[PDB]
Amino acid sequence: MISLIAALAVDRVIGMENAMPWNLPADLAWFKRNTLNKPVIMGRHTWESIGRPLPGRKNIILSSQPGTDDRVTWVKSVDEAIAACGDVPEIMVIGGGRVYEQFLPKAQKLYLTHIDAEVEGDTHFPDYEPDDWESVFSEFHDADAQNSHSYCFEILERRHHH
Ligand SMILES: Nc1nc2c(c(=O)[nH]1)N[C@@H](CNc1ccc(C(=O)N[C@@H](CCC(=O)O)C(=O)O)cc1)CN2
Ligand SMILES: [Cl-]
Ligand SMILES: [Cl-]
Ligand SMILES: [Cl-]
Ligand SMILES: [Mg+2]
Ligand SMILES: [Mg+2]
Ligand SMILES: [Mg+2]
Ligand SMILES: [Mg+2]
Repeated sequence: MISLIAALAVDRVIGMENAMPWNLPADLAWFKRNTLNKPVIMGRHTWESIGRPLPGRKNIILSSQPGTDDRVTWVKSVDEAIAACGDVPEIMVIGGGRVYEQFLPKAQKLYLTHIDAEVEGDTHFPDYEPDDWESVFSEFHDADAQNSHSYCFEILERRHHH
C-alpha cells in the first residue's frame, strides 16, 4: 500500500523541511515513527534538501535523470519507484509537491500534520476530495518551549476514488 506523509501550513503550503518556517521536533518525531523501517520515495529537490539518506529506511529518489549518489536508489517513474520497493506492507511518499501530486491517486492512506502557521511559500500539497477519505486518528498539540506552533496530527484512510 502507498501512503503520503506531509506537513501542511495554512493554505496547504508545504516545502522542504530544512527551510520551513516552523520548528516542530514533535512533528519530526511523528515523521520518523511513521516512516521507520519502510521505504521512502521522494523527488530530487526533497532529496537534495535532506542531503543524507534517512536512516533505517530505503531511500528511493524519483528523478528523470541518472542518479548522482550511490547511497540511494534512483528511479525514473512512479511505476519504477513502486517496483523498487518490492514486497513491503507500506510505502511512504515524502514529497515534494509534484511527487505528492503524482502519487496521490495510488495512495490509500494519508499522514498529515496540520500546522497553525501562515507562511510565504508557493508549493502546495495536492488537492484531495475530503469526501473520499475517513479520518481515523487526530490529535491536537499546542505549541511549547520546543515546538514553535500548534499542530494537529491526522491519519486518513481512503474510502472512495475519483
Ligand atoms: N510530518 C512531516 N512530513 C513531512 C515533512 C515534515 O517536516 N513533517 N517534510 C517533508 C519531508 N522532509 C523531511 C526532511 C528531513 C527529515 C528528518 O530529518 N527526519 C528525521 C527526524 C529528525 C531528527 O530528530 O533528527 C528522521 O530520521 O526522520 C524529515 C522529513 C515532507 N513530509
Ligand atoms: Cl509521534
Ligand atoms: Cl521533490
Ligand atoms: Cl513548555
Ligand atoms: Mg551508481
Ligand atoms: Mg499539485
Ligand atoms: Mg490535482
Ligand atoms: Mg462515503
